[PDB]
Amino acid sequence: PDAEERQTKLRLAYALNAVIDRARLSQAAAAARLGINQPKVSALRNYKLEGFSVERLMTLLNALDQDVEIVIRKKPRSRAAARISVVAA
Amino acid sequence: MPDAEERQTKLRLAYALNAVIDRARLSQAAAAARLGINQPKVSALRNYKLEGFSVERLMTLLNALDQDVEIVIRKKPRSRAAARISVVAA
Repeated sequence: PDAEERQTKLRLAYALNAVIDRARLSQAAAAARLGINQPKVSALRNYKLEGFSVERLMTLLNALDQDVEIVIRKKPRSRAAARISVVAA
Repeated sequence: MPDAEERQTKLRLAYALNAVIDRARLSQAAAAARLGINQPKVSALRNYKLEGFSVERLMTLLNALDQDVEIVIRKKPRSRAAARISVVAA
């Protein structure tokens, strides 16, 4: 579970960083748009995620106009473990 | 915004977890054993006292109850003012 959570954070941060890339925003513009510290943006850009919660990453996605829908489903009968995944739509 | 949105997400995730416990017809003791959390933590969950749980932890507990958690990231619709976090039990 400790592993899954860092993996979830890394995937949300990848999505976040990709949106920032597309938007062609500098770190200064990104900081402002995201409503975070310039120290906080540098960490994000460097995948230093120790001070970002999964919730925070999702709300930063929202700040860049990305909806986040968390869908909860029973695992297939024909699968042994349930998982958290991060998907683009 | 800011803590209010987080509280809302947690409540929705907690509803989804409680609903899974409900359908599985698990006792509090059985849910404690299944989730590997102590009975007082199970009691908190049933009572929506969620200060002790992270969003991340609620997703982990959902997985322990054999629920997949798919986090879908979408560009918001043009005529909605702000993007949001939603929770759907599918």
